Amino acid sequence: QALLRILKETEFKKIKVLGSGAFGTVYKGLWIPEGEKVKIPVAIKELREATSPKANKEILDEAYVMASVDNPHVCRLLGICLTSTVQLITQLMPFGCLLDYVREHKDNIGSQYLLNWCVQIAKGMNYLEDRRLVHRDLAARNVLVKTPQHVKITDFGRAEEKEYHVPIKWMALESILHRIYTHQSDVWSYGVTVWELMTFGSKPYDGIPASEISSILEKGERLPQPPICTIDVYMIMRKCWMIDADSRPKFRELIIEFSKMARDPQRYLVIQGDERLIPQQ
Ligand SMILES: Cc1c(C#Cc2ccc(CN3CCC(CO)CC3)cc2)cc(C(F)F)c2cn([C@@H](C(=O)Nc3nccs3)c3ncn4c3CCC43CC3)nc12
Repeated sequence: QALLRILKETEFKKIKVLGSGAFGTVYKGLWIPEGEKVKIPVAIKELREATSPKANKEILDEAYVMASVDNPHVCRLLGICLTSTVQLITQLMPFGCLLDYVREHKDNIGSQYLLNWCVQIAKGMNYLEDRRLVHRDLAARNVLVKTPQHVKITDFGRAEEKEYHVPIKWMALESILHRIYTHQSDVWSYGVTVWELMTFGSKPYDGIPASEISSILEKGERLPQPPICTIDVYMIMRKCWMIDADSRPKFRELIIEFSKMARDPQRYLVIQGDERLIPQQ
């Protein structure tokens, strides 16, 4: 009944690879916890490199923090297997990452789904703020889909591999200029994440080299208004990208704003075939 289970190899198996990133490879798998009978669908992340006993102490201390993450909109770390290449286990999010989901299902996504994802991501980020955990890499690739109506944040930043140069196009200006990361720099990245959703997974600052992003931000340039977005929604994104971090909304305020929009979603996002979950009025 430990918060973080220390796994043996015999208790789990990899079924199908899902993806590889800068830190490791994720597999869909099955876990029968030692002393139990039930089969639990899991995601298994195997690190890229083998680690020493010393390195593993630093992984473990972080793993206990990730096992303490207990919120409906953030994934919890369930277990660790201290094999030579370490393996990390969560519950499987069977629909994969939200970035791929919105790209693959773009013709069957309405305003209600999009605005409810924005609420849910803000709820999970407000939980991280209450825990004093700065994410440092919020992006649609780091949001997972449990069901089409239920998403969760994962994979905190530990500075899509070609998005890292650090994820410059998601970062607040003060993070680019001085490597300052706070809950308010996570609000900036939340705004970029919302832009990704509202553009069905498009690439931010497409055509701008990463090396020029701080210059264009300093000139006042920002990501453009997505075609589906009313100006009211775009204004919240723009508030997330103000240069003064303390002027940006807080996650608690973003939950209120997106929750109100989610009551009349077709008024805020205009999608062809989406004719005019939080209940709609
Ligand atoms: C990469 C990494 C590491 C690591 C490491 C490393 C160390 C040294 C070296 C050697 N390295 C050599 C080069 C240089 C020399 O100094 C640096 C050191 C190499 C790698 C450690 C931990 C730890 F917390 F468990 C990690 C946790 N995640 C992920 C994770 O487990 N996601 C998964 N998704 C599917 C299933 S689990 C994560 N993040 C947040 N969350 C999660 C899940 C739940 C939740 C939201 C709450 N990711 C981790």
